[PDB]
Amino acid sequence: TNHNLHITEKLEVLAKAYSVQGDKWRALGYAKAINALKSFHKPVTSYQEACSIPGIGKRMAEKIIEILESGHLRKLDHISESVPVLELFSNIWGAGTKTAQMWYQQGFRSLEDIRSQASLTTQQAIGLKHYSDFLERMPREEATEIEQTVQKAAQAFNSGLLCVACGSYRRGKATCGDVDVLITHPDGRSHRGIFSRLLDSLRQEGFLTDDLVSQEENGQQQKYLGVCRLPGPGRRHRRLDIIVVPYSEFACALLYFTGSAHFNRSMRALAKTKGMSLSEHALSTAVVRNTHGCKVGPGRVLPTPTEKDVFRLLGLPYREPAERDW
DNA sequence: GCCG
DNA sequence: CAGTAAT
DNA sequence: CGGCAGTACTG
Ligand code: NA
Ligand code: NA
Repeated sequence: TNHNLHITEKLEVLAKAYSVQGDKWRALGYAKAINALKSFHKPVTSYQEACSIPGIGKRMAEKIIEILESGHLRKLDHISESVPVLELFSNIWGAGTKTAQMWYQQGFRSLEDIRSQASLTTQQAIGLKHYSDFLERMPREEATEIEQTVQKAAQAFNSGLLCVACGSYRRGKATCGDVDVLITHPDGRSHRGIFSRLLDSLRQEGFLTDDLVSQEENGQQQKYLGVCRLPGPGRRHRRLDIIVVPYSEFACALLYFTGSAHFNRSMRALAKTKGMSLSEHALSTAVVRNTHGCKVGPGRVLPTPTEKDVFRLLGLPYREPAERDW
């Protein structure tokens, strides 16, 4: 339970404003502080108490107190009038802050402006077509039906294929923004050439309705991001994201694709403090980095049969997927 | 924005 | 490459 | 000061 809703609600506004205007790192700082506040055991009632909490510094503390005393936040009143419009545009799949700001500068103010006048990438046109659907979450039960549709199609041409739904699904969420399907084969080799077979099968049953990201030219495709819809009435278009990985990469892929994103970043951050590196492919040791924290030497891949291995190798207690929201 |  | 995306 | 995660498409 959030014991500081009146605080975080207002900070969240300012946070999203920074995010759509492209101030990525300031927005990150806000997101951490906000999460810290959602998690504190009590109402925060003083400046000194606010500073005591990890993720909250003096600058955030001052804003917390201002809200606590005056019920308003001055910084809110002076947010650029463009921000609601920037948020509107940035919620088009395939458009980010740079495109949203360009569209705004060009005079566009509504999705109707975008449809009739804006230059749209192929992805952004699909995003616009499914604008509402892409902002909806589906019941986790529908995610199950989607995973089963992909699994049945995959296993139909290779029974050995393992398919698992990840992301918010695997973390136990009641609703899911998309379906993340990880596919591998416990024999190191068979997982090659399968995107082409899988996709053509899912198209032939009319399941896939649009492709957003799908490099099908050379058989080195690693991901599919697209759109599907189950049969029958009352069905919405749902985002479907599929990755196919070598078996030896299964645990790191499972871990990455399960998330959350913040959980991933925090775990990878920790790995870097230990001169290690964690990606969707592997956990590596003895990685060489320069003074800016940038990789200049590859390191060594560590064997990680299971998720518990990754945790173990990082000196971390295991955390079940449901406990990985942050 | 936070923090080492 | 810059932009956007995946978690 | 300056890092804030590590990856994969698009065009
Ligand atoms: Na977007
Ligand atoms: Na997801």
